[PDB]
Amino acid sequence: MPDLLTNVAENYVNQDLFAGIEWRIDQDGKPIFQGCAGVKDIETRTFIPKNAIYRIYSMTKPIVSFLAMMLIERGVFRLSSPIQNFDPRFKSMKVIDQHAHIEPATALITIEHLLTHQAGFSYDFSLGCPISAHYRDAQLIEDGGRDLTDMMGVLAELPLVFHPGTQWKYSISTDVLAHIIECATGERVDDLLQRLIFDPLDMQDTGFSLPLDGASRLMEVYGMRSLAGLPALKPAPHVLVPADLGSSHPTDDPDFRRGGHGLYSTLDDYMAFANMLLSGQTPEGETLLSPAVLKLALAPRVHFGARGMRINDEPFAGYSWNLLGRVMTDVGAAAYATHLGEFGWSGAAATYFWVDPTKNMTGCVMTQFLGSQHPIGSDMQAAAMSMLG
Amino acid sequence: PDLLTNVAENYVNQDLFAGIEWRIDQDGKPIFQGCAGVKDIETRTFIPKNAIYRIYSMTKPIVSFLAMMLIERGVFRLSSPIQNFDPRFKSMKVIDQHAHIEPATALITIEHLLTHQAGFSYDFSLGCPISAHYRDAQLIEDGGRDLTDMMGVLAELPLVFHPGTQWKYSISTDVLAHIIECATGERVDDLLQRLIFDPLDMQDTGFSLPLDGASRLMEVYGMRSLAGLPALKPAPHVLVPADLGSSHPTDDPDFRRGGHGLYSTLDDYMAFANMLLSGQTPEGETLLSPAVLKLALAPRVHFGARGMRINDEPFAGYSWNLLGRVMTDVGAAAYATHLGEFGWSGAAATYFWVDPTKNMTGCVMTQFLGSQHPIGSDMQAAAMSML
Ligand SMILES: C[C@H](C(=O)O)c1cccc(C(=O)c2ccccc2)c1
Ligand SMILES: C[C@H](C(=O)O)c1cccc(C(=O)c2ccccc2)c1
Repeated sequence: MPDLLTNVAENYVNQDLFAGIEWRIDQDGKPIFQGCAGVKDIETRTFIPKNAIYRIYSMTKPIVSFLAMMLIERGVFRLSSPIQNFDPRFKSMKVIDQHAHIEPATALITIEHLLTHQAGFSYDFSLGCPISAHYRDAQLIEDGGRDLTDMMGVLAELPLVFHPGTQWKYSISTDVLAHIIECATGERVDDLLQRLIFDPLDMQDTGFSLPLDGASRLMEVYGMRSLAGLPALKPAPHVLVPADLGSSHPTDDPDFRRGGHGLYSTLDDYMAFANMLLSGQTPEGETLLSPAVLKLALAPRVHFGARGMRINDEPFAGYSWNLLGRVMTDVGAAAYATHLGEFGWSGAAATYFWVDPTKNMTGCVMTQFLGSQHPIGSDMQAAAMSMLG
Repeated sequence: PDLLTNVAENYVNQDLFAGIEWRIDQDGKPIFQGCAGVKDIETRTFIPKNAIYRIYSMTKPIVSFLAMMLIERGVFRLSSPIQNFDPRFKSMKVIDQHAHIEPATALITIEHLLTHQAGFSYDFSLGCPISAHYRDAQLIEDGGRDLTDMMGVLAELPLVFHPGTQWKYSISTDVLAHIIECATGERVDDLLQRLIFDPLDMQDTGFSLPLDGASRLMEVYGMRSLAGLPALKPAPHVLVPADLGSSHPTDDPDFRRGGHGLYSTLDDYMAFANMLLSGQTPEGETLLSPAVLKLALAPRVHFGARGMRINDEPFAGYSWNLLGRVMTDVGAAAYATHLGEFGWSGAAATYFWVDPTKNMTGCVMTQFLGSQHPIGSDMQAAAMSML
């Protein structure tokens, strides 16, 4: 019953493992626990500003996935839609394996494959993956200044690493999804996110560029995990040194937009999104997604074998995959406190959130550390679970 | 006793075959030979001198041998993708018995064609997922269509498995004949004439009848029909003349195929069979080197418990080499043979064998489509027993 959340965060700051941390836990749509620890940057020790801004990386994916579900509801496409219907550059895909064998794909990539990371795409930083070296040579993630549409043209020429539908591998497929959304609608994904999600939820600080007053609110990002170079064979030491993002994550590029990363947000903005996922509605009662399609989106859809869900061989114990991210399907296999049906996702800079329908609960932890050797997100979830009976 | 004569005469006396010729050679010279019956039961004309037979799939070892000669001469190789010579065979699809279609994951090669592992089917393959589409396209029925044009129609149809992954007796020897034409810029009938028939003095073998051939052509009997669907049970074995429609013209100067269509004689086919003991003409001219003949005869496709089957009929103890069947287990065989015996047969019940352990060749010529009696194997067994 003590405040384990503050204890976790203060200990991380006091041990020089994270510069600054913010968190909020809501229940029934209202804050029940919240706090902050540390500073905006350790170089000057400026205090965490009001409505501090974070690079949320793959916490972009549940947002872009939710947009796709809205467009499915509105009839733009369906889960079974072949993506080549919208961009013929994804016609005639090939599949490569670890033995240098290449053959034509025997199934078409669908919207559902993109949402479930079963399309056969890879990721630039996937260690040991048969094709990731070719992704890195193409600078798919590193070259943030390249237009989404043009990056997709380069990706489309590369082989998949399995036949669509047959395996699971966490991937660039959410970026493909953002692009296919643009093809299917004739609109830009950032404009669609603004009009259909951010504005109805009053997420005024969320987007692919900083707000006008955003520079002074941007949290510094730390860590040794590097985008420029080969995936490491052992984790870099966990040290608070400012991270060099190269040109991968611009702050003021009006055309920068992605599906798998790239949003800036705030704790308050992301909690508005997370709370919405408990119902599909805005706080006033506008429906962003009907209950039936929200249930379709949250139902466990990819189930895993004995070794479970893994990303670069890191486990997500007891989790299955739904159309928006992870979902807890076996508390008896879980590695940290949770409840059946808890869902959410996380980002490369150690941001983390969850939604727990059994407790009408949402939680989010914001920090900026790339390559963390400490699972701060899960530690904060566990603390909150222990505090909510 | 003359077991060969007893088998043949019994077949004639029981009204099962109209006329039968046979010859067995050892060391290039006849040791057994005979005939029984007539050219046609309607007029009871005797089997003529140098009687002519439609040899159907005994065309395949000849066209396969030609392909081996062209391999030896560097025209192509076993691993050559056929799409290099005819791009209509680029981007093949594969269909299955559950209506699923997907792109082929391997290219069809020359070796696939020679081994019936390319994924092609045959018009009369009962139960085969794609054979209905072959029949709708009249691939075998339409004998007047030029080989090149028939191949264009075939190339648009899906395979029934991915190239290299299974065995199914098929139209692939016709594809091989066509790819030979593409690779050489010559016609397959002209190549066969120059490279095989003329050196072996096979003056009566070809895709059309000789000028004096009409009176020598044996009548063909049987109820197995090319027209309709493959039958669910065999038609009665009765001596009624067969209607070939337009599938097997006698005087079309452009008719040529890889899997069927040759006319030949007993003497001509024995010249070919005897050559396969050495790769040489009787005079000693080399048609195929010993090394490539060995490559062609070595067992290349091995079969599971069900063994080699064509429309579910077994070839017990046989494996497949680049020219046809080859005996690989005498203890599995269903009739007398020796290890390494090889050869093939045709739809009108013609049959031949080469037995290297005995320096022996044999051929039985008759004309019956849809036979319910294995006359070829009965005659091989009789000949083996007379040694
Ligand atoms: C999967 C990972 C995440 O969001 O978890 C992700 C997605 C997209 C981009 C990036 C990066 O920019 C990056 C930065 C430093 C090192 C490696 C990658 C990381
Ligand atoms: C497979 C079979 C054979 O040579 O064994 C074959 C190959 C080619 C053509 C034909 C036919 O014309 C035919 C004639 C009557 C009935 C069915 C097919 C038969």
